[PDB]
Amino acid sequence: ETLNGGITDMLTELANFEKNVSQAIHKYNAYRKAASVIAKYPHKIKSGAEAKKLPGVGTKIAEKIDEFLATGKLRKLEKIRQDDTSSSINFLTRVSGIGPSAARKFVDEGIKTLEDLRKNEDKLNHHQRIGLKYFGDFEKRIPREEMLQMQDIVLNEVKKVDSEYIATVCGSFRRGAESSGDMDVLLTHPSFTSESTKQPKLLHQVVEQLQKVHFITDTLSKGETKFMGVCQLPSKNDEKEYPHRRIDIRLIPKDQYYCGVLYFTGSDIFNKNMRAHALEKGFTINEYTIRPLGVTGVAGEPLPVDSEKDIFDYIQWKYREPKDRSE
DNA sequence: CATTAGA
DNA sequence: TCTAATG
Ligand SMILES: [Cr+3]
Ligand code: NA
Ligand code: NA
Repeated sequence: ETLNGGITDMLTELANFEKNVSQAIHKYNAYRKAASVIAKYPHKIKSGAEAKKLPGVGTKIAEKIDEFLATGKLRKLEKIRQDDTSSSINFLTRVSGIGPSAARKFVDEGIKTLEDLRKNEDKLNHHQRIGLKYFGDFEKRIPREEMLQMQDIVLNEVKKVDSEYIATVCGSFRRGAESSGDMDVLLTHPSFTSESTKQPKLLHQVVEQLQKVHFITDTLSKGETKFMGVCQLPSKNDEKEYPHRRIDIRLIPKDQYYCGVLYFTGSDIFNKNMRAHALEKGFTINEYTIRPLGVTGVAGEPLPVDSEKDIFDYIQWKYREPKDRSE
């Protein structure tokens, strides 16, 4: 956690670098299980060999470890960090829309900077177009103070279109969290469950509403179940406008909201921990349901959910307020 | 790990 | 169809 830290992080940087700048998934994979195992190691790694004894620790990695332990740096590391080319892919990548692949190509053609991106907007696709447009606002945190405002709006139109809509803004925001990155609104409706052959419009109607009133301003990607866009809080009485924000609304078969909700609420650990728990307690939990476990090793059969509760109950746990789902 | 764009 | 990018 801190005794193995430097090693891990160097490794992760290492790992990372392969995966993007280079097209080396394998090495990249190498760096991770290693960085994975060495992390759990109960003692201060003190030399490569020591490290080496470890499963996943090759001769190569070890060699790096020594040089890092011996000298507070790493060459390949300093050299990467420096390397303008790699620097660029690492950068371009920030654009929502851009990924490693396209990052390398942009470079290959010469677009290293944001500006280049500008002059060559032609070369970018609508997603990345919006990516480039709101570059700044995309990086910004979302003050819960605003979360309340957006959340507020979203609920109204939802209900305003059809009262049957249920809707939750999941994420850190649900978890209290002073700020959040993007807004996750979960959604469902009775008339839409497991079997009941969809009702696309379901999603569509709202998307239309929120836009209608100018909440949603940009569409990054709308599907029959997953809408992904840009929104922005009304700019009051001029002098202060709102930063354009990332937003995702997802349609759900009401017969699996809860789990889904539970799930997206997090945290990463609470889930996991909660998940591991249901196991002993003879169950299984995942993004959409909770099934009773069978001794034959495994088994099916989806239990019935009415609220975050039922689930809690099932595994016979103590209801954890979102606020406290932190771990 | 599943859902969308695009080509 | 597959291949990228988001989550
Ligand atoms: Cr989010
Ligand atoms: Na080994
Ligand atoms: Na990106």
